[PDB]
Amino acid sequence: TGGSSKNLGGKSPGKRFGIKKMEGHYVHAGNILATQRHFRWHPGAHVGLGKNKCLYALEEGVVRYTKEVYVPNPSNSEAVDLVTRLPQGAVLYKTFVHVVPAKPEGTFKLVAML
RNA sequence: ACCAAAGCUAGCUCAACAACAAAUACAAAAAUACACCAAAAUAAAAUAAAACAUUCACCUAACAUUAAAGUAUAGGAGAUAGAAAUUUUUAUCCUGACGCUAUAGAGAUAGUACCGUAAGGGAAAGAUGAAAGAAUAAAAGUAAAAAAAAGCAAAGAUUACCCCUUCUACCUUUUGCAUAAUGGUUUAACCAGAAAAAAUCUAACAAAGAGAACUUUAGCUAGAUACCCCGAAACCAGACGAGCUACCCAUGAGCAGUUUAAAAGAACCAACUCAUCUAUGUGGCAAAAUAGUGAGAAGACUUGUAGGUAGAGGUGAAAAGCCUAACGAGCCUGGUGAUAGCUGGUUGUCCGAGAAAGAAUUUUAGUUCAACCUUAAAAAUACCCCAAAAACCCUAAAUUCCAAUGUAUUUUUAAGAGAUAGUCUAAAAAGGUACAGCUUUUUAGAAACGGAUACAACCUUGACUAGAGAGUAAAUCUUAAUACUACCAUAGUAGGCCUAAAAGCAGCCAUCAAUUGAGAAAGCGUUAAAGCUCAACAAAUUCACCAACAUAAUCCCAAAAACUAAUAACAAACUCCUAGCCCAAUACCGGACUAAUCUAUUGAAACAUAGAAGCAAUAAUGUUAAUAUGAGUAACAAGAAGCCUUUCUCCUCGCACACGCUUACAUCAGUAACUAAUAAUAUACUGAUAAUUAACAACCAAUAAACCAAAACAACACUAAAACGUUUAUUAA
RNA sequence: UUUACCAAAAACAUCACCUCUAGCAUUACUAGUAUUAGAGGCAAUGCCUGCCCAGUGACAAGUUUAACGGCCGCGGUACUGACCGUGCAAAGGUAGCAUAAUCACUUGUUCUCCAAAUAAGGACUUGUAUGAAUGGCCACACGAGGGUUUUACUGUCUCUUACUUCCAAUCAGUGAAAUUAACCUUCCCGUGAAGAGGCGGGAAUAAAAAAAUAAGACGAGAAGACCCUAUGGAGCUUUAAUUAACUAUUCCAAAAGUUCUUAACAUGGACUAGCAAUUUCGGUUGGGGUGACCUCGGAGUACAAAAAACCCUCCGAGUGAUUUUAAUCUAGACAAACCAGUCAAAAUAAUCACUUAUUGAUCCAAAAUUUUGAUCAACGGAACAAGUUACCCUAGGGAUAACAGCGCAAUCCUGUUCUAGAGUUCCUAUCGACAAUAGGGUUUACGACCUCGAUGUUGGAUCAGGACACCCAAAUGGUGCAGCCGCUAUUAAAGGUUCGUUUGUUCAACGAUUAAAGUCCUACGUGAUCUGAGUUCAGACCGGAGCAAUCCAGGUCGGUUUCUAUCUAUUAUAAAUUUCUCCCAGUACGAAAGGACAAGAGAAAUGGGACCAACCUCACAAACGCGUCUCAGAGAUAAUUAAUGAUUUAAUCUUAACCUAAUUAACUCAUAAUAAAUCCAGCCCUAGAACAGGGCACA
Ligand SMILES: [Mg+2]
Ligand SMILES: [Mg+2]
Ligand SMILES: [Mg+2]
Ligand SMILES: [Mg+2]
Ligand SMILES: [Mg+2]
Ligand SMILES: [Mg+2]
Ligand SMILES: [Mg+2]
Ligand SMILES: [Mg+2]
Ligand SMILES: [Mg+2]
Ligand SMILES: [Mg+2]
Ligand SMILES: [Mg+2]
Ligand SMILES: [Mg+2]
Ligand SMILES: [Mg+2]
Ligand SMILES: [Mg+2]
Ligand SMILES: [Mg+2]
Ligand SMILES: [Mg+2]
Ligand SMILES: [Mg+2]
Ligand SMILES: [Mg+2]
Ligand SMILES: [Mg+2]
Ligand SMILES: [Mg+2]
Ligand SMILES: [Mg+2]
Ligand SMILES: [Mg+2]
Ligand SMILES: [Mg+2]
Ligand SMILES: [Mg+2]
Ligand SMILES: [Mg+2]
Ligand SMILES: [Mg+2]
Ligand SMILES: [Mg+2]
Ligand SMILES: [Mg+2]
Ligand SMILES: [Mg+2]
Ligand SMILES: [Mg+2]
Ligand SMILES: [Mg+2]
Ligand SMILES: [Mg+2]
Ligand SMILES: [Mg+2]
Ligand SMILES: [Mg+2]
Ligand SMILES: [Mg+2]
Ligand SMILES: [Mg+2]
Ligand SMILES: [Mg+2]
Ligand SMILES: [Mg+2]
Ligand SMILES: [Mg+2]
Ligand SMILES: [Mg+2]
Ligand SMILES: [Mg+2]
Ligand SMILES: [Mg+2]
Ligand SMILES: [Mg+2]
Ligand SMILES: [Mg+2]
Ligand SMILES: [Mg+2]
Ligand SMILES: [Mg+2]
Ligand SMILES: [Mg+2]
Ligand SMILES: [Mg+2]
Ligand SMILES: [Mg+2]
Ligand SMILES: [Mg+2]
Ligand SMILES: [Mg+2]
Ligand SMILES: [Mg+2]
Ligand SMILES: [Mg+2]
Ligand SMILES: [Mg+2]
Ligand SMILES: [Mg+2]
Ligand SMILES: [Mg+2]
Ligand SMILES: [Mg+2]
Ligand SMILES: [Mg+2]
Ligand SMILES: [Mg+2]
Ligand SMILES: [Mg+2]
Ligand SMILES: [Mg+2]
Ligand SMILES: [Mg+2]
Ligand SMILES: [Mg+2]
Ligand SMILES: [Mg+2]
Ligand SMILES: [Mg+2]
Ligand SMILES: [Mg+2]
Ligand SMILES: [Mg+2]
Ligand SMILES: [Mg+2]
Ligand SMILES: [Mg+2]
Ligand SMILES: [Mg+2]
Ligand SMILES: [Mg+2]
Ligand SMILES: [Mg+2]
Ligand SMILES: [Mg+2]
Ligand SMILES: [Mg+2]
Ligand SMILES: [Mg+2]
Ligand SMILES: [Mg+2]
Ligand SMILES: [Mg+2]
Ligand SMILES: [Mg+2]
Ligand SMILES: [Mg+2]
Ligand SMILES: [Mg+2]
Ligand SMILES: [Mg+2]
Ligand SMILES: [Mg+2]
Ligand SMILES: [Mg+2]
Ligand SMILES: [Mg+2]
Ligand SMILES: [Mg+2]
Ligand SMILES: [Mg+2]
Ligand SMILES: [Mg+2]
Ligand SMILES: [Mg+2]
Ligand SMILES: [Mg+2]
Ligand SMILES: [Mg+2]
Ligand SMILES: [Mg+2]
Ligand SMILES: [Mg+2]
Ligand SMILES: [Mg+2]
Ligand SMILES: [Mg+2]
Ligand SMILES: [Mg+2]
Ligand SMILES: [Mg+2]
Ligand SMILES: [Mg+2]
Ligand SMILES: [Mg+2]
Ligand SMILES: [Mg+2]
Ligand SMILES: [Mg+2]
Ligand SMILES: [Mg+2]
Ligand SMILES: [Mg+2]
Ligand SMILES: [Mg+2]
Ligand SMILES: [Mg+2]
Ligand SMILES: [Mg+2]
Ligand SMILES: [Mg+2]
Ligand SMILES: [Mg+2]
Ligand SMILES: [Mg+2]
Ligand SMILES: [Mg+2]
Ligand SMILES: [Mg+2]
Ligand SMILES: [Mg+2]
Ligand SMILES: [Mg+2]
Ligand SMILES: [Mg+2]
Ligand SMILES: [Mg+2]
Ligand SMILES: [Mg+2]
Ligand SMILES: [Mg+2]
Ligand SMILES: [Mg+2]
Ligand SMILES: [Mg+2]
Ligand SMILES: [Mg+2]
Ligand SMILES: [Mg+2]
Ligand SMILES: [Mg+2]
Repeated sequence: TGGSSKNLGGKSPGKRFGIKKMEGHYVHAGNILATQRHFRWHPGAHVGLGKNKCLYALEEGVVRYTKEVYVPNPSNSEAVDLVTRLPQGAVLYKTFVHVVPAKPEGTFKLVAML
């Protein structure tokens, strides 16, 4: 009996998208925080956005997650319109990641007393 | 008590040093007549490359030894292969043995018996003593000594052998084996893990270490720790084979009768040749037969002796036939311990810890990485883990991540393997038939010697060794199902409407109104009527209603049971108790001891410290020897009587030669045991002695020349055109 | 003439007929010379041999089929199509013959042949897959070829029998073989790696010999010839991929001479062929083949961190479109077996197309100053290799098929529950759509769980064990049952359940009968009892498919069936069944036409048990059938009919009493067999394999 199943190429590995660090994790500058294919979490304070929508930590610190108000860039039109048609009482919210800096910025050392 | 058992020698390993005489290549072993001689062309493949085409060390040569160096180079630049320049080396003498004892060591008492036509293969065995010029009772198997209901053959035990009670042979192989999967009759003797790069361990000397060349940021140098056995079909080179069979070339030989003018690939039918059909036979009488029955039988006929063609070939009236009792390609010896991701085997004891499949792959019967894990080391946190936190429409069980806290685990570093062919149970889903002892993933569990009788996965429990102590755990199998009863029945009016009729009761409309009470009717009934009951009083009594489901093939499947009181009792490897040497296991990996040899010193009767190894067989359809079982079974043979070679009774491959065998033949003697498949006695066993006598048969000249004229009862012919010598001359001991 | 040893044939050869290739001398052919000699085809004779040079050949562009090989559509029209249109071809299958030793349908149609024929012969005949030297068609004569009829003959058979001889069993000699874990070696039903002498629950059971029979020990023999798998082999064939030697060819050099030639040898490099070499023939797969797929990404499966399978369900990619040319160097990271993949601060000075996928490692090649090279798509990639094997071989596997078992029950098979409907009226006498719920385990499948160091597989023969979902016989309910037949339903397994023609056949048709000529299971019972016609190896044709080798669950002809029994098992008690007659009574029953049971007498037949006076077989005094004899009481109940009679004062056979009654098969048992303990040497026997048993006083 002809057993042809017409479907092809279901097979891909998973991309291991997801959250790499968790709230209250210590982080060094450069660590990737989470990696996603669509924006699930947006970059907050001290979190840089990679061209593939990676989130990495800019400072040395503690990673925090947050629900905050979303005010799209006036250059990006779709989001501008989505913001436009809302009923007059409602604001948009999203989830952000943050780094909270640990090390102080610097120190004043006494080099020489002349 | 038989059968058996034991010796220590014959000789071997490895290494230093350095009886002529005759006869013979005629068909070897034969004194002697005319010739010829003599010759040479790369090694290939098996195998590595996980296939296979280029390529694959060693295999011929010498060159040795310490180095340069596994370096320069050469390679489907893969596998692997691999120099030189230049360097080093003191003499002989000084022989032996941590080499084997008769399944070893030579194959050897022998290249012999024997097996092959031939090249070639190739065994087995000996044991007393000074003297034979003296005559231990320990393997299996059996005997002494048949066997008495029952059941992996034992164990717990008992006064007692049984009788009771408790237990699925062992290996290998698998997901899982009592399996009705493989292996083995039993005994003995043989019969299977080898390497030192990196590492660890123990020592030397140390900024150096090594008895030369090298390596060095604690290193070097030395020791010690390591990696099997048996199997193809094949492929390549060189020999040997045509005494079988295939086909040829020589030289011979058969074919009677009967029929026909006939030797005409004609008839009939013997000898002779084939092999049709059936039955016997099947470890046979026979590695292809016998009995009957059949085909051909002067021809493409059968058959004897002697040549020839040889495997990359020959031969073939093609059957891929035949070429020496296996031919899709002979046999033998080499290559050759060919190569097997594939079976099958792999030998002492006792302890520690212990594994289930993520990737790639001519890969899915295999490897190599990760993860888990084992053995050492260094460290610091590891599991558990409350808020807090992880997405956008709907979205359960739950994950991820972390302090406290309960515990001791986890990570790194250095070495290593196996494993990577899983099963079921619960849960979430797919596919299929909302089927599988079905298949495919994800999360858990399990693989008791206790329960579910029996039992791999379910349930109770985790583990040692003794006790003729205790407490408990899971669990023994129960549960049910019934009835319907009075008495009575007139009215408009067969209401309209339809319709053959239509009268409650074919369908539409209406649902009215007498009686105290009876529907313009819920059933059947009739063509329509007619007729039966239900609803309505009257008389009474009232208690219910939610009903159930045939069978399989050897022979039903503990026996039984309503009851003396139960939060019983009885029940494990669990847990107490009394003592300890103090807690399971396949692959793989760590440790501690020791059996038997030999060598160093001890030891003296069995030895104890070391060093060494041919270092330990219950399993390979293992090898050899010997024993059983089947089994005293299958099967084998001699015509009668006498006075002992004389008569009888029956059936018919007989005497010579050729080839081939070699004393098997003849006489006398002996036969306990060897040969005869048994006896008697002897042509076939043993000893001694003899024997076949040449006129038959073998051996036995050349060169010239004449000669066209078949055998066939041979007159003469036929087509297919036929084997064979006389005579003359020249010389011939 | 052939497969010495499974096939003597239709296979091969062969007279004859045709194609090719050759013009010549010392070893073949050949001491030959084209009427000859070599390669072949096809098979006498007779009548024939159609059309086709486009492919591949082969020859010396052209030529060739008695070379390899081919020889059609589509529709329109007088049920058909002589005609018609248009298309493609190198030509369009003709003369014959025909259901065939010719794919299937298919047991074609019909006649003859028989009581009956899937056989045989004759016809028709599109054979859509005949067909003319890979020969087509008739015909003598011949086949140990295949098929069919008749005569005749008979032990083939109805349906067996007697007697001899070899074996045979007892005595005496001699004395093997495969095989064997150990066995102190039962039966049943369960269980279990799915078929138990060993497990569980029950049964049964002094001990050993000899003789028999073959159900079991997945019996004994051969490390399965089937199947699949090894990066195992080999033989065969070509368009597989790489290509020598050789034999021939053609050419250029060389060599000799000429001013362009080659006599025979003969070397270097080519070419073109023949013969010929070396090596392979990927993988997944609910066995393999055929089919399909092999890398890369989005969804689902996989619901909320990651991961996550299938020959799972669905969509995509092997690049475009631009402009703005999207740079160096280095912290920290994700991911990850490895290889590859990803983000990215500081320091110096690409976008849109769901956007995610648009891609290939080393080595080796070309390039310039630096870099580009693949349906390597089997996508972690061998620098370059296909077909076959039924002539096959080895290593393995029950890791995986075919047989059988087991699981499951889609399909199949028996019931019930529900009434629409049929049945004129009437659901359920006889049935019954759409549907519900239980069962059975034989079918075709599906799984791959035991077996590949063998569990030998279809149909018969013989002998049967069992189920009951009764085909007969036996009791009964209902009827759209007057009676006779019937049609349905309930209870009953002791006994039965035929002989033929055609097929290998179970099935099926058909002839003739029977009381009936059941449906099943038992390894589709039964091959250490038998038979192999069939499937299923080697030979061979004929369609077809391939260029071939070979091949098609397509036909046809032919073709080895081995075991001496160790163990378990087993090796004779009886106590009938069925017809058909004759009667009754031509009566009961119906308007008549047709027409019964029950009771009672007879005959047979079959099955048990025996026996020879006759007959028949008989050369023994016996054995034997074709001949003769003899065959049973009582008790029980199943389904169903009735009486008294309560719960419930009527009723009511009652899963209420008490007695009851009527009625099958089994199954019991009356009755029958056997049944005196020990002398046994001999010798007789109607008794016997041995041992046992009966006789041996007359007479
Ligand atoms: Mg996906
Ligand atoms: Mg995946
Ligand atoms: Mg190789
Ligand atoms: Mg190998
Ligand atoms: Mg190979
Ligand atoms: Mg070599
Ligand atoms: Mg020796
Ligand atoms: Mg000899
Ligand atoms: Mg003994
Ligand atoms: Mg016992
Ligand atoms: Mg078991
Ligand atoms: Mg074994
Ligand atoms: Mg298995
Ligand atoms: Mg079994
Ligand atoms: Mg077996
Ligand atoms: Mg096996
Ligand atoms: Mg055996
Ligand atoms: Mg070392
Ligand atoms: Mg050190
Ligand atoms: Mg080779
Ligand atoms: Mg090879
Ligand atoms: Mg010869
Ligand atoms: Mg000869
Ligand atoms: Mg004659
Ligand atoms: Mg003749
Ligand atoms: Mg005869
Ligand atoms: Mg004859
Ligand atoms: Mg004849
Ligand atoms: Mg011949
Ligand atoms: Mg042939
Ligand atoms: Mg053949
Ligand atoms: Mg031979
Ligand atoms: Mg080997
Ligand atoms: Mg590959
Ligand atoms: Mg493999
Ligand atoms: Mg923590
Ligand atoms: Mg498997
Ligand atoms: Mg594997
Ligand atoms: Mg079950
Ligand atoms: Mg698990
Ligand atoms: Mg138990
Ligand atoms: Mg304990
Ligand atoms: Mg009225
Ligand atoms: Mg009223
Ligand atoms: Mg206890
Ligand atoms: Mg342990
Ligand atoms: Mg040893
Ligand atoms: Mg031993
Ligand atoms: Mg054997
Ligand atoms: Mg052994
Ligand atoms: Mg014996
Ligand atoms: Mg016997
Ligand atoms: Mg005998
Ligand atoms: Mg005799
Ligand atoms: Mg002689
Ligand atoms: Mg003798
Ligand atoms: Mg012959
Ligand atoms: Mg033969
Ligand atoms: Mg024959
Ligand atoms: Mg012929
Ligand atoms: Mg000619
Ligand atoms: Mg002809
Ligand atoms: Mg023609
Ligand atoms: Mg025609
Ligand atoms: Mg046909
Ligand atoms: Mg044709
Ligand atoms: Mg032709
Ligand atoms: Mg033809
Ligand atoms: Mg003739
Ligand atoms: Mg003939
Ligand atoms: Mg004939
Ligand atoms: Mg005897
Ligand atoms: Mg017994
Ligand atoms: Mg079972
Ligand atoms: Mg059983
Ligand atoms: Mg006997
Ligand atoms: Mg038997
Ligand atoms: Mg057994
Ligand atoms: Mg059997
Ligand atoms: Mg095998
Ligand atoms: Mg193969
Ligand atoms: Mg191969
Ligand atoms: Mg080669
Ligand atoms: Mg393939
Ligand atoms: Mg495959
Ligand atoms: Mg398949
Ligand atoms: Mg399957
Ligand atoms: Mg395919
Ligand atoms: Mg920057
Ligand atoms: Mg390239
Ligand atoms: Mg591949
Ligand atoms: Mg791949
Ligand atoms: Mg990949
Ligand atoms: Mg054939
Ligand atoms: Mg084999
Ligand atoms: Mg299996
Ligand atoms: Mg079977
Ligand atoms: Mg099956
Ligand atoms: Mg079975
Ligand atoms: Mg069922
Ligand atoms: Mg099924
Ligand atoms: Mg499976
Ligand atoms: Mg098998
Ligand atoms: Mg066996
Ligand atoms: Mg029967
Ligand atoms: Mg019944
Ligand atoms: Mg019966
Ligand atoms: Mg059968
Ligand atoms: Mg059979
Ligand atoms: Mg049998
Ligand atoms: Mg053909
Ligand atoms: Mg025949
Ligand atoms: Mg046949
Ligand atoms: Mg037989
Ligand atoms: Mg016996
Ligand atoms: Mg027998
Ligand atoms: Mg009788
Ligand atoms: Mg009453
Ligand atoms: Mg009454
Ligand atoms: Mg009795
Ligand atoms: Mg007596």
